[PDB]
Amino acid sequence: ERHKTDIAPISDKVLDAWEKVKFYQYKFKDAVDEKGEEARYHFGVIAQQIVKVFEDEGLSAFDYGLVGYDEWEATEDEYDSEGNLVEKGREAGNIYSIRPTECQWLEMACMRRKLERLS
Amino acid sequence: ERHKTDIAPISDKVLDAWEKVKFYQYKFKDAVDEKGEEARYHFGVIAQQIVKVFEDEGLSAFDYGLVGYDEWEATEDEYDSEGNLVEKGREAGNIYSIRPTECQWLEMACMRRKLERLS
Amino acid sequence: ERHKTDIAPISDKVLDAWEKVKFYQYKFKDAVDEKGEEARYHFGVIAQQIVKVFEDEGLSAFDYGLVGYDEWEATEDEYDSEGNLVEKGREAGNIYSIRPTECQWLEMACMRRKLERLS
Ligand SMILES: [Br-]
Ligand SMILES: [Br-]
Ligand SMILES: [Br-]
Repeated sequence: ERHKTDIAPISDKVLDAWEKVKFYQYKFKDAVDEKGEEARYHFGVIAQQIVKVFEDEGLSAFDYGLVGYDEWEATEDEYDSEGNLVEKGREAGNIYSIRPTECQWLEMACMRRKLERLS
Repeated sequence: ERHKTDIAPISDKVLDAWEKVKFYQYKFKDAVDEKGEEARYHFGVIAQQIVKVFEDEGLSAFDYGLVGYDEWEATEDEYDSEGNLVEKGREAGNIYSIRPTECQWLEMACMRRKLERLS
Repeated sequence: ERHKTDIAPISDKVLDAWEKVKFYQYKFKDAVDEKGEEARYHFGVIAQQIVKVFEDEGLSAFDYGLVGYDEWEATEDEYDSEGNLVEKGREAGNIYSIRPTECQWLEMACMRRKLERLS
């Protein structure tokens, strides 16, 4: 059934903000220090840029579940119950990710509209 | 290797039935009663409508794995071994879902064909 | 943040090699011997063909994480500790799979470019 509501065709300001996000190829700093430029290329969008094109059109990318934000506490380096080291933990950081399946949807809705030639 | 068969380019009646399905934005009745219209927008397709546009073109959406159906038994409210309540369970219902990765494929095959300008 | 590097718009030789890959409908030999042609149709790309269109344009599909390869040892038929059978195992084989989310990205980047009408 429908466990859904506020149901309707896709906002145009939204589709118009998405049309603003860019596609990139990039390598993960992770892999690259591991295998040098042996590291594979990945293709996709970039959260920080996304959160931005929606900001210009005056929207929030978080509201459409296109983007996530995550933040954390700085976890101890612990030697116990001696001067001995068991684990080396975390420096405080944060990270933006994306919710790819919601991004593909809006992308394909976007490219549906252009093909009707409304852009 | 190929663990595959009945291998061929994509049916045109199929692509023609898919071209029939609509994209929506909606909110989950779940979230909405939780956080009011604080609730995020999600973008996608809607199973019941899908099962329908294929029915008109005379096809079954289930055969291409675009859609799922699920149904269940009504599970007891149980107080044991006293008049005491441990768990409150289920009223019988059903639910249609979608298989999103198969849906994106057909969507992109669809929008490949239009661009050759076969639509 | 960005845990990313070698960051840039998407290679054109790459996009040009991808434009080369075909979409298919097929059934799994698995399902088909199970339920006959009761077996559902699935839509998508085919790894072996992918690895090939990139080879012609002179690229490797593995480098962009579009494709995987997997190979295995031949595991014993074991009856223990008698002439009795417990498990029937594996004949050595291999298998190419795909990494679908990376494939959709490049597909949608591809169909973005054609719509600017650079193809
Ligand atoms: Br990697
Ligand atoms: Br939500
Ligand atoms: Br199946």
